[PDB]
Amino acid sequence: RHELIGLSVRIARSVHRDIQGISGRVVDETRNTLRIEMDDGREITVPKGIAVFHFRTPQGELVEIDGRALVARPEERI
Repeated sequence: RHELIGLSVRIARSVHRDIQGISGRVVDETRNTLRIEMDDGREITVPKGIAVFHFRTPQGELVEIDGRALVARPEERI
C-alpha cells in the first residue's frame, strides 16, 4: 500500500469554494482534514469534511478518495 505522504492529489469539489477544485501534492491525511504538500517544499491544508479528490503516483498509479461520502473517523473510532 505505502503511505501517501508526498504523492500528488487533485480536488474535484470541496466544502469551501476557496479550495474547491484545488490541485497539489500530499503531506498528511486526517479524519476530517486533508494535508497537501509538494516536494518543492510547499504545503497547504484542505478540509475533508466534504472534499472529493484523487491521488496520482509518479510510478503510474491512479487513486481516488472521497471527502464527501467517505469521511471516516479512524483513531476517533466509528
